[PDB]
Amino acid sequence: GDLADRFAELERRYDARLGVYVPATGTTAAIEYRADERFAFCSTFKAPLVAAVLHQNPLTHLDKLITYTSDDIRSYSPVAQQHVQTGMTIGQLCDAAIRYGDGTAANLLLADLGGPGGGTAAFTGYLRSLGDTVSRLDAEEPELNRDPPGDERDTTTPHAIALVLQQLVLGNALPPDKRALLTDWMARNTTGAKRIRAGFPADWKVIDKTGTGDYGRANDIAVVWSPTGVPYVVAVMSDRAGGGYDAEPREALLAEAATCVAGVLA
Repeated sequence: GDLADRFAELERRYDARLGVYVPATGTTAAIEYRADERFAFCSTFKAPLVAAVLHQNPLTHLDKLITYTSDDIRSYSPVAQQHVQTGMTIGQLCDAAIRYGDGTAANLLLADLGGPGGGTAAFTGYLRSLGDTVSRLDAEEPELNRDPPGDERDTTTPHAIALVLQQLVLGNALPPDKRALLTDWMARNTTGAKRIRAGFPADWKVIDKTGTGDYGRANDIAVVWSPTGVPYVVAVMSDRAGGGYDAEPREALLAEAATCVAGVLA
């Protein structure tokens, strides 16, 4: 009752909708708040996207050169903008997608996974293969960040995306080598310093992938480890849709939600 009341007060104070999921462990109950409501992925999908591309190919595929054109840049792409003439390798694209949320990098990874027409379906199908039957990606960048409130397109749920990230980082969806690549890129992003990371004490390890979008959308998905190595998965999702498409996202809402979780888990 206490935690639900705390999350409700966060919603009132930030004029926001908040979703939280933390899976159960052997000694802890699941934490859930709007955990089965749909929220836009925004860039959070880039973490399982990189997993999908790692999964389907040998490590040498990281060195495959991808060519692309200025026409492919229709989203914030601070890395891919600099390399149009030369192309980028798959590994470089993964790094860019995770560490900067480069949009074009994600689009090219989608096309590596499923071809130019089939990538969003292929990505969704990777989630299906991990037993996520809820989430859906229907558009690529930048449109996936812009669907109207209430539209199911390009959404996941805190519950669904937490269980996916759990399998990728704590489970064996990936072999150890590939899993370590994903976790290393996530451990090296910092877009997420002011989100879940800011709610956990410094002696807890945190790896994360953020997402930000229209309608004040701000998300973060993370795996955390206690100072003695005990892991938890934390998905926090939010929007401020009442302010319209240009509503300001509130990173501090996510930090506060994470602080609430950390207090329960400590």
